[PDB]
Amino acid sequence: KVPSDIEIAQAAKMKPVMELARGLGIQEDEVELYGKYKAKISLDVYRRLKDKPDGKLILVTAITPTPAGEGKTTTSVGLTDALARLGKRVMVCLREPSLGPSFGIKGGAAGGGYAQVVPMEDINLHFTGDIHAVTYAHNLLAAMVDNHLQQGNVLNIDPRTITWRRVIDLNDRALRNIVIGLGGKANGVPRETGFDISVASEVMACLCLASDLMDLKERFSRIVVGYTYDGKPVTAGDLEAQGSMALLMKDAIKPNLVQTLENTPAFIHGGPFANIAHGCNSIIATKTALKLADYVVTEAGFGADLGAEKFYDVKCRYAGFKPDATVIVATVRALKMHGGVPKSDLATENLEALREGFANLEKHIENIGKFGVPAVVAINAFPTDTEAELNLLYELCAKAGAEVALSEVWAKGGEGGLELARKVLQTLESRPSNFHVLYNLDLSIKDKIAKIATEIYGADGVNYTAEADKAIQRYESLGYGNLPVVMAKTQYSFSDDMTKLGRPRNFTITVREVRLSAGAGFIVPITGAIMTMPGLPKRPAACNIDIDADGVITGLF
Amino acid sequence: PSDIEIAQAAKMKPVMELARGLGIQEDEVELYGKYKAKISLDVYRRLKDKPDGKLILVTAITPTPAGEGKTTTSVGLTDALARLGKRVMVCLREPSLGPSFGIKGGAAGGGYAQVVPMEDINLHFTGDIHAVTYAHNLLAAMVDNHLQQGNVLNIDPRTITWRRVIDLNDRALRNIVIGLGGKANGVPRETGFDISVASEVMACLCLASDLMDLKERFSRIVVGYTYDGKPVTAGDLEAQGSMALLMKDAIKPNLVQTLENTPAFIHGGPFANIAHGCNSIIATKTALKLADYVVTEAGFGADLGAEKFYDVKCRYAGFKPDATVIVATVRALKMHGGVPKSDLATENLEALREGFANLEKHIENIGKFGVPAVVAINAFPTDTEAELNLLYELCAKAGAEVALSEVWAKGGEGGLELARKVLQTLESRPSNFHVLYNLDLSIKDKIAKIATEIYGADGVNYTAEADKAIQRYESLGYGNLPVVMAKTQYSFSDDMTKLGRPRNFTITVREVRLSAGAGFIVPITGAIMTMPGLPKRPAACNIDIDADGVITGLF
Repeated sequence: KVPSDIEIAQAAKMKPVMELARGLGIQEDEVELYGKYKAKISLDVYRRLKDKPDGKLILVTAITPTPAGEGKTTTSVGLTDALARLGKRVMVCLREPSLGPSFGIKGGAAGGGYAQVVPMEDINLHFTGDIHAVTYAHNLLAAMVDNHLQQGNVLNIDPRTITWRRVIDLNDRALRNIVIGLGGKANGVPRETGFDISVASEVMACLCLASDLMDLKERFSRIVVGYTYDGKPVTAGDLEAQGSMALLMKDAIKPNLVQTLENTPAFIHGGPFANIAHGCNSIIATKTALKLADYVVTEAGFGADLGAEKFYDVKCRYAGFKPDATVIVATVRALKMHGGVPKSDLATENLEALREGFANLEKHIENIGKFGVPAVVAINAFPTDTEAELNLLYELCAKAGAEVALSEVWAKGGEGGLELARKVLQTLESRPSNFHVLYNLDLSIKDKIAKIATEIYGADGVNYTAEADKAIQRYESLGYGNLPVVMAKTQYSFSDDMTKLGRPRNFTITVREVRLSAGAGFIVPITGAIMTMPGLPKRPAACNIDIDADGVITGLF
Repeated sequence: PSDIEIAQAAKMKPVMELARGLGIQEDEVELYGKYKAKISLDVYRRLKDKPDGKLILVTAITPTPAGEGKTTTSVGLTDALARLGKRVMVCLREPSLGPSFGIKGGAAGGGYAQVVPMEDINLHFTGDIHAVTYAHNLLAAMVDNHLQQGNVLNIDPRTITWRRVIDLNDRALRNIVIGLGGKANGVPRETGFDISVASEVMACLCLASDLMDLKERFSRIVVGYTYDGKPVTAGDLEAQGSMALLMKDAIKPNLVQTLENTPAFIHGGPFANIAHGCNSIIATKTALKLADYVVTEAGFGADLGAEKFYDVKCRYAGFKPDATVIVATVRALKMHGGVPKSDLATENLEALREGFANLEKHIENIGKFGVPAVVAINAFPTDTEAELNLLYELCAKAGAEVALSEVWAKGGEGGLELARKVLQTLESRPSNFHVLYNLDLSIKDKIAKIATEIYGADGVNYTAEADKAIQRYESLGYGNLPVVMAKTQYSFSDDMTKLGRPRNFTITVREVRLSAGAGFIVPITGAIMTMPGLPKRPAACNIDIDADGVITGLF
């Protein structure tokens, strides 16, 4: 039956977004069209609706990711569509993908099968230009740092201490480690630096956490770019770059209105990393959506150990949100992997490995409970699952105190989400959340790291390299010790060992390096090497991509 | 009032209205807000055989520190023709984002002769330069990946000519070493960045007839050589499909308007030394179907811009220009006379007489292409009636039509006199347009012929490396292409100190490069700056935007 994803998206019948906007009560003068199927919405909408009550907030997350796949964004869109079919006034908020993966391995739908947000091609490529804005704001700041050095280095920056790198939204490993400023005294100051992928930009994290354009500007001014020869921090504010950065971002600060295949309205805005940042879409989008709709579905990157924790402990903390429910997406195949089944043997029924791997899901369920939010499990249907596997999984979920629903939104769209949506609505009606963040900001950096590691990951404790120790001590000294902590860890395990699937016990986390994102406003302890600039593969999708005289595009998906 | 203030007070029409009034259908228009739109290439496809309207090129005398107000005149001439009831469009280039944060940030034109919205034009506009940046940098990333993945094509990394780009003025990126850190992180090599508007991809955009032609052009880009000296192309790396996809939208021209609501296209914006300096063929050829009269321009003085416009752009498109306006000021011709910038407030008839020899050569030059010239003296409230008159006369004695243009001060009415000579020149002076040279000449013959016929040089000299470079390009089958001289713009000669109409001199070619995708050879007479730097006190430092959205420091 089910066609390909880009085939689905082509056949979609989209409504002009201006109709969707007026439907939400957005005014014609608050809408800036980019063609008829995308628009940017003014932050005036939030402002004039500021005192209206917020709708219900539903976070979508998942179990620990595996080679088998779990179907998270599909579930988000699918849930949204199901709620809409049930007559609810609902929006979904999602992240904008990086352009780079399209030319490497991907791209793919924002969702999958009959649960997508569209127009798909635009979303994956330039979209409404937000990532270009991020790239240029970021690179303007770098240009200004370098120029400052060139013009006599009045601030007395030690160039060898500059932490502000450059960015580009392509997978280019050759830009990871470079030396710039060569050619003699007319051409700058020789120095060691490199590029990260644009979506890894602190500027991106800033956008996603800012309340408005003036807040974004303030955050920009606090960005630490390096140190003086005496060891004092130097900021973007010190270089007077924040006004120009803000200006470059004056349209990017607006969320982008688009829609599902079933024409349910959707915002796509921002898209940070989920290891060195918090892996959520913008506060601006979510807060606007909550005034416009009675129900808002959003998601966070990686498993619930990373994305959900940071959704709660960073985004919600800054925004004042109080999530009402949380859906945890899981699959039979993924859980079997967590119970030791290799990828090649996942179709074979194995109730014992499913029982064992469920320990992964159980721990995520427990963890969501620690923030005082009620949890509902969404089981992404797959053709090879047996009834016996599914029934065991349902019984294990009920034993764990969680509602569970089979989701077939991939194949059946919103119709496939009705059971999940109803379980969510029953949860919202009978188990009000009692949301609270996991940790108080006035704890020490180590105390905060240990709360997260021991309570969420199940680690025994946390070890530190000498370099991590010195970094922590300096940041505490410079006055950055009361910030949130953003753990950069493998997503593939509760531990910092990617080979420890399931629910590992008797392990310790090792923090090797600690970095500062002073603009986004958090500390970033790092457990293993983090790939801030992925590379292209032997055979990049770019080689197979074409477009013909009729504008038909092959090789993209 | 300031240019931005004028710009703020413009009563802009919704661009859709302008589009339907041009006979563009709704489904052929892609809005970016109310006041910008992209126009589909199906407007040209379906009007393929509707007749072309008249083509007017606006060029200028040799640039100087005095400024000559070429764009201002192009826009003003367009508003004039609109006032005289004609169906007219102006086509212009898109400016780089970089200058906004360095020195500049200017109007598209000046005073009461602008295209708007000025602010969006100067920044991200409709994103075409980001598409350029990414198409270019993808190819580079693909080159580098190819090396890392076993170097199947056997590229010598040290010969790679394909640099990267970014649209900011950043001198620290001119010369860099990439690919550091080990086995896992690429292959160490020397390279650098250029400003995005300098990219060959930008030159390709502006010379492509349609997206499939743009693709084919991409495939022919030369990115480096094998260890055996064999050229390696973007076609060899299977990049052209991805590059074309990235440019899917940027291939469409952008409909905006003048202050008086005359329709304008802005599309493309290449360099005028290492490239031809015109807006896209796509915009001009579309406008030509939508309007009876199309006004457009080319970068730098008539010796670079106009020549390249005739010998590159019209050649590839098969346009036959009907008239060319040479813009000139009194302040400028004075400097060609020898008057230092500081004394231009004085009158000086003898120096304006001596400086005229610049304008006189340009006029002669236009006539070698079979195009009827028309002079516009751009009127500056410093100019004395005796000065203007001396100029009026001199044009008339040199044999050319000329008008005074007060479009900066008065808008479209400022340009009615000019626009009457233009129309009078079109009604009753039919051009006999022809390119300056045949593509079948050697490379040296074609350069010689530009150098002697257009710059008035005694001849041309070559360095050994330029000789070597030429011999090889000819050996590799590239000797039948148009030449695009990369030279200083501030003299017909290659020495920038020589203003006026210098005699008894030679052009030295120091280096020669290749743009196989854009379709041309680029002889170079001295260092060309392809990545400008920020100044001691950048505009960025004083730019700000407040809670109400009011922007300061930008213009």
